[PDB]
Amino acid sequence: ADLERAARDVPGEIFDFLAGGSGTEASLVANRTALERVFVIPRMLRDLTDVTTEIDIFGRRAALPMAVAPVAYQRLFHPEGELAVARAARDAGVPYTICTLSSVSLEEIAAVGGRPWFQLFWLRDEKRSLDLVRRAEDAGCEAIVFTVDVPWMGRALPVTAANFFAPATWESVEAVRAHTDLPVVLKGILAVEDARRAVDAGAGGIVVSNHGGRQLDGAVPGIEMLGEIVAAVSGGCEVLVDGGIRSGGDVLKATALGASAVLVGRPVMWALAAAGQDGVRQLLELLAEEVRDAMGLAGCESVGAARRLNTKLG
Amino acid sequence: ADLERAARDVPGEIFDFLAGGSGTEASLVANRTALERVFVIPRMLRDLTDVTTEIDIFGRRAALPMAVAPVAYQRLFHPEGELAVARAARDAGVPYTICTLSSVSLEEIAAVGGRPWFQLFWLRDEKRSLDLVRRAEDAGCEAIVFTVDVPWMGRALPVTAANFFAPATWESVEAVRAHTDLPVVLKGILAVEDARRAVDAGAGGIVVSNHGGRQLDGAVPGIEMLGEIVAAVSGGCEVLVDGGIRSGGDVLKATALGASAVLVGRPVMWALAAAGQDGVRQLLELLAEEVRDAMGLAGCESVGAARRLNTKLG
Amino acid sequence: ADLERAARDVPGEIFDFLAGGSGTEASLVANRTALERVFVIPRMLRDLTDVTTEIDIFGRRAALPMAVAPVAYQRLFHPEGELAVARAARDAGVPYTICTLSSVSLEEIAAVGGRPWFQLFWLRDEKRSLDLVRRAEDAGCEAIVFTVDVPWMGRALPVTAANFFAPATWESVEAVRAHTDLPVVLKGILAVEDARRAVDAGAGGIVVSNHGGRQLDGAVPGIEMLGEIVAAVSGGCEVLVDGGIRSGGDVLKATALGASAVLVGRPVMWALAAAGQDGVRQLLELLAEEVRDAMGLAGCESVGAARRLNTKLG
Amino acid sequence: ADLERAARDVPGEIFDFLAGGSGTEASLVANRTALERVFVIPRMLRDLTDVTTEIDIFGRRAALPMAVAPVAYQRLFHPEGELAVARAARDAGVPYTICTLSSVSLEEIAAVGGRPWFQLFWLRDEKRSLDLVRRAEDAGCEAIVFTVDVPWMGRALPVTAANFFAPATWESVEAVRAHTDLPVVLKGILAVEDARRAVDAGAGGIVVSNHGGRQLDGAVPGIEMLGEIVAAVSGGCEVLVDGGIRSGGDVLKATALGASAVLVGRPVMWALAAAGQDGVRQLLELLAEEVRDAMGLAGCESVGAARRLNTKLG
Ligand SMILES: Cc1cc2c(cc1C)N(C[C@H](O)[C@H](O)[C@H](O)COP(=O)(O)O)C1=NC(=O)NC(=O)[C@]1(O)N2
Ligand SMILES: Cc1cc2c(cc1C)N(C[C@H](O)[C@H](O)[C@H](O)COP(=O)(O)O)C1=NC(=O)NC(=O)[C@]1(O)N2
Ligand SMILES: Cc1cc2c(cc1C)N(C[C@H](O)[C@H](O)[C@H](O)COP(=O)(O)O)C1=NC(=O)NC(=O)[C@]1(O)N2
Ligand SMILES: Cc1cc2c(cc1C)N(C[C@H](O)[C@H](O)[C@H](O)COP(=O)(O)O)C1=NC(=O)NC(=O)[C@]1(O)N2
Repeated sequence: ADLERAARDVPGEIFDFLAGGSGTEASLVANRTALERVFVIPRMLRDLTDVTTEIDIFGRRAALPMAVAPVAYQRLFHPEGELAVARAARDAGVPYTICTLSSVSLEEIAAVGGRPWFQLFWLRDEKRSLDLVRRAEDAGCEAIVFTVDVPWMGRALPVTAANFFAPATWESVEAVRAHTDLPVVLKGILAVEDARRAVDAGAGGIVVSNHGGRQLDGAVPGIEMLGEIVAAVSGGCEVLVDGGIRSGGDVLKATALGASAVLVGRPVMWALAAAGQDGVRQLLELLAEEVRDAMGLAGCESVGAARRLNTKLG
Repeated sequence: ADLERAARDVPGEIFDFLAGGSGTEASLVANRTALERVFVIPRMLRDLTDVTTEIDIFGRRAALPMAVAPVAYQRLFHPEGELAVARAARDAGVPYTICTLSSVSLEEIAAVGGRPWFQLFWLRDEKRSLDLVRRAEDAGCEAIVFTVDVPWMGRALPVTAANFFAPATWESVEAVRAHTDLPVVLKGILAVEDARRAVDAGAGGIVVSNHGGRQLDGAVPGIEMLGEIVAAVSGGCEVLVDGGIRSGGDVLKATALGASAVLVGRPVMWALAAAGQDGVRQLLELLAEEVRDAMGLAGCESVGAARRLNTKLG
Repeated sequence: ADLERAARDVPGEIFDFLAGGSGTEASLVANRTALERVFVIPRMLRDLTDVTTEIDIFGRRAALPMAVAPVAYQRLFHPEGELAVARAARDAGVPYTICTLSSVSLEEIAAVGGRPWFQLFWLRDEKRSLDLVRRAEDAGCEAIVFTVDVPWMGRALPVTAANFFAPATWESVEAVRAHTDLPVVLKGILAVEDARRAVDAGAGGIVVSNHGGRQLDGAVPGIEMLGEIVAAVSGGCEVLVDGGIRSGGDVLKATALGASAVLVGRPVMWALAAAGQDGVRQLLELLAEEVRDAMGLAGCESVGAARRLNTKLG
Repeated sequence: ADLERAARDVPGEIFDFLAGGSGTEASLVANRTALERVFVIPRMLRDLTDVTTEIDIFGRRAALPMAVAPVAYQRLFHPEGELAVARAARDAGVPYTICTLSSVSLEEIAAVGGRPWFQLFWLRDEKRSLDLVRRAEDAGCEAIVFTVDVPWMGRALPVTAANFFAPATWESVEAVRAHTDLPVVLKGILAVEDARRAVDAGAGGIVVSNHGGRQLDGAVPGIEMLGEIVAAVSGGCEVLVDGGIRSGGDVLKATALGASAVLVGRPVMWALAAAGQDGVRQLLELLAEEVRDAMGLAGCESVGAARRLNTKLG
């Protein structure tokens, strides 16, 4: 919140790179308006002796129903870059998604420890992409976050792409899935039948996402498709969502709509630009407290109870 | 209306304590927007020889379908504090809810006479809470208003808590109910099944309320849940509502949606900060006239007829 | 449109008397917002050899699906007062509603000729009211417009009430109906069952109206209830509507929703305050042209065809 | 976008002639608001080896699902006028609609080559209108775009009407259809049954259009009727739409709602006023790129796939 004010002050067009959406930015604003019209129906008088925000996802415990979204070139925002964010994420018990275009090599990020995920962009040489998957799995990464909604970038630098493009198809997905034992997570699913097909294709999860409004301008917000997608998947895979998550109440709204967890992107970068690793740990601490507070006020002792909350659209 | 202008002038951060909501204050604004989109379908040409705003509630007559909402530390707004409000409420024939955190002891408020209700916050020692219930019942209070939507405060001083916390559960509710012959009223019910369970638990009433938008930010407004809750309860208990009631037309809207009565909080404090007891009696007089006018223009000779009015959402 | 700018310039609080609504004026604004969200589905390629805006209503032809709404004390706006408006209305072929509180006697207005209607306010002496009905019928008035939505005025002067109050009930309606052979028209009907009962009570018409937002604040706009009321009445009586009619497209919208005709109030007064009788005739000429244009663009050769147009809400 | 800024700078009331709508311009704004509330549900992971924006329409290939809308007197915006626009349209592979009120004769426009369509206004002498149809067909025009929504203009100059009015009926449509072998396209269809009748009358296409909000003020936007009309026609004719198409995402939205193609009017004139033929070719190049980008991000290799995209209203 006030964090973005600090990120704006400290350069200036790097900000617009971080904050911007594609085209008219109609999908960027719509992510927020979609969240703002969701209302939670809280439950009262339930035992809260042991409110816990922990979830199990991909066989591993997380402190919050949240992971750091893949954002490229994190040294654009702070000299420590991805190493700072990955350290704070590890300390907070939340997974950190290593970006294919990270300004620090993925093996260095994975060495920080914690719960590193690796976001894969499909390269036009198939075996370069599959090599990236092997490096991630060798480095102890716990999941392959296959970004599918970027056949090309939706309509500067510096400093480096320390890990070193084509449209990804369902064949690319099967190639990754055959090449790894890690859960494959498809990021950028918006159509209900794409979610069903993702389960059929063997994905361990999907991220319901319009890329923070950065790919197709006019794409439906992920939060607007979340409940339909959760019903269609019927527990067949983890369903994450991102786009405009700015508070613990937003996390609660997402989980009440059925999400397993959320990704948080831009705010984590604001906390990185302002106060580096300590600033990220600060944001994660604030988010952890807000999630815990929102869940208790809503009568939910666990994230699973929060998923059973009803909502109303306003 | 103009009263809040007088309350703002007379200190300054005490105002923000009285007016504010939690988080983004989305539920605070939504209480008002929910009321503003309700439209009443008035009835014409009915006999109005004896329009009466009186209701029976908890075996006792009230002059209006309204009671003063529990607001803590009323000496923050005027030296007479709760004694002034309780006196004006008594003179107006409307019940007054004594707050657990009242800046004047509950026995003194009850001595003013009238129709005192007592709002209970659950204390972590059960028998301290049950003692508070006994003191209220011994003091002639007519109802226990069990505030349920505060397991803890949703995200200064002075002057005193003259009557001297843990999450309240359904077990706490049964303990109160077993300890008193007074009707137990659960304040902060928003879920339809919580309303049904409240009747099953033996409550004499519920207040459909998101705490004036002060607990869970993003909680659905009570007025948005009122009609569903009234149908589900099917006369099993009294159903009150609060949040943003600012006029007699708002009272009419609430009763047309099925409420037995409304609570009024912040406006009564504005009338207390500006002109003390006389100012509260002024507000209650104005509200009484507006309710009577709204009911007549709507073709309702009684509050019960007003409950049978249809509405349309705009 | 620009006419109201001229009315504002020429005194000043008389303006607010003419333009204002009751309470928060939520029903005044809602009359306009309701009209603005109605969209007409025009028909194409129909023969328009003889587009006519004429209707038959109460056995008499009118040049437009429109009559001048009853507005009291028309000398507040111009020295000629009601005589000016009645003359222009006569020349335009539209009925003129004589108000019970007219600043010129009803017999003088009726002498102007044309199609005078008489709006009745119920007086607390029944036989005074029935005398007013007899005077109107003796004076050649063609309809009794019984204003029902004023049991009392919803929450100055000079100059006179040249024709010289209690709540009107269904008994008052039957007394009028038994006392006259003129069609009785109930003005201020908003509830579907009040419309049905109006037909059962022998009314020749109803005006679906929230009194221009001047009676119950928060009353549903008449245009929002019009289509439901038209279906329920099933041709049993004429169904008029008023409130916010500001153009020929608005007249078309009203007729497409099923109205037999509209009443126009405030704009006719603006035309009276600015340029007197010639100004009213100007407004009626402009409205007549806009209605004719709107009907042709919508593919309607007659008002009856316009009533069969479909609409969509936006 | 920025093009309109250049068109505004370069005279001034000619701008208002180009940009304006009829009446309150409620239908002009509604064309845009209707498009802005449509959201596309993109598909992921489909093969995009050969994304093509080409369509077949009236037996001829077009480079884009788009044609230049008929706009009169194009020398009002640039000395080259229609010849400039027709040349750029030809070079871009998009059809160009010759206007009946063109400031350059239709035979000269058709000589530019490409895919000229001819927009017919019905003249009150039938055989003058049918002569215009014969001239267009003799000149190599590929379709008669019969403008039906102008029985008269909905509520200056210079320079000329180089080709040299009555309401057009279904009889006029049959006269044209009997007089030409070219496909007849009815422009200005908004009612579902008018679309069905258009197919029954032998039309080869319709343009779902409220004339850019320039005819009936308060007419429903064409985009709001598009999906219903497409279902009712059931492939019986081509269904085009116009009004507020300002980007490739808008083209995608229109095709996802079922349109065969869009017409683009005002933006093409802005590109003509600013930089003449080169400016139009620039706009068509930008639109071609945006359409291609939007289609790929939406997972559509062809316009036909784009027509099978689902949408959600926001
Ligand atoms: C600057 C930047 C860079 C990237 C992304 C977003 C921003 C703002 N994103 C989107 C991010 O992963 C979340 O989807 C979004 O930030 C959630 O919305 P939020 O910021 O409101 O919390 C990326 N996603 C990928 O998959 N791959 C990438 O390279 C990536 O393009 N780089
Ligand atoms: C300053 C203050 C203090 C309290 C409350 C509200 C305000 C503004 N409230 C909410 C109040 O009871 C109504 O729910 C609300 O005011 C209706 O909305 P309104 O102000 O638009 O009429 C309380 N409720 C409890 O149960 N216990 C309390 O200690 C209490 O927290 N103190
Ligand atoms: C100043 C004034 C006076 C009256 C009314 C309205 C205004 C503004 N009206 C309302 C009017 O008849 C139309 O219902 C309304 O003007 C339509 O809305 P509009 O102005 O947007 O066209 C009356 N109605 C009655 O029945 N008896 C009356 O004495 C009356 O109170 N005097
Ligand atoms: C200045 C002008 C002139 C015409 C039209 C529109 C404008 C703005 N139009 C409307 C145009 O064909 C599209 O329907 C509209 O421009 C789409 O909306 P858009 O501008 O947002 O893309 C015409 N249509 C006809 O059929 N015959 C004509 O003589 C025509 O009246 N001349």
